[PDB]
Amino acid sequence: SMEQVAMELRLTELTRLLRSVLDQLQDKDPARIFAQPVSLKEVPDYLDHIKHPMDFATMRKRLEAQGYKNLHEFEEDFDLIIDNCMKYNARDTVFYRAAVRLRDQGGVVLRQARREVDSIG
Repeated sequence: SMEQVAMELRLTELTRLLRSVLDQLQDKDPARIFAQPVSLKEVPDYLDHIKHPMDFATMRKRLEAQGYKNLHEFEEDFDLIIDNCMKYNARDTVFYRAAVRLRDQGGVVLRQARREVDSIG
């Protein structure tokens, strides 16, 4: 149907906007602490601690399959990146500190992405 196509076009446009949002957020992590999944070879107990691991590569795989239906879904995954890190790592670590900086900086980007996703429908 033409309606299904129109909905597909909206999903595609959302996907384009989310790809740019994701690039911008990832630039706020120049150390690449959040680039890839935590390795179970190197942190074999990780899943005892953290129930829903997340990282930028995994978000990127989801995005390219047009797997985010709305910005809320995408922000959920971003918040998991930050929130997992701040639970697993202590306050006095380079990891926790990188999460705080990503959160603070990413908040700016997301504040305007919310306006763009609303505004452009």
